Amino acid sequence: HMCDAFVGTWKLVSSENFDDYMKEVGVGFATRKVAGMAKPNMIISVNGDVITIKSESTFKNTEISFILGQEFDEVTADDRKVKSTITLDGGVLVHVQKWDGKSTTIKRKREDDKLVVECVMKGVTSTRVYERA
Ligand SMILES: O=C(O)Cc1ccc2c(c1)CCCCCC2
Repeated sequence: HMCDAFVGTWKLVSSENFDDYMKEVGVGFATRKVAGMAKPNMIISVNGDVITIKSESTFKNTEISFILGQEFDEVTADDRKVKSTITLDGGVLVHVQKWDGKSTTIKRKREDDKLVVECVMKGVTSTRVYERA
């Protein structure tokens, strides 16, 4: 009953500061423009200890499956090859990506009827709000 309140299909409804987050990560101009337009669906499911998070997008589709606390390889939608670890911290899913000596953290939390996604790179934060689809 790990992650029950996250499971489902979610649609992006608002975004703030995402272009600046992407810049800070190192995403190039054209990818930022096309990625920033997308209104993805995020599909979260659990089977035993394995959590799957899919992003269904007009930009890129992505899918990751993982066990909490257990590092995995991820190719991000902007084509970074990263080493990722996702944990639960006080009911928040904390996703850390490491690559080329850099690190970024994406937090997913349930707040009211929303799934709030906070993306942090150094001093830059972006907040993205998803609603049930
Ligand atoms: O899933 C989200 O809403 C947030 C989120 C965080 C990071 C990234 C994406 C999306 C995909 C687009 C490319 C930018 C870098 C990777």
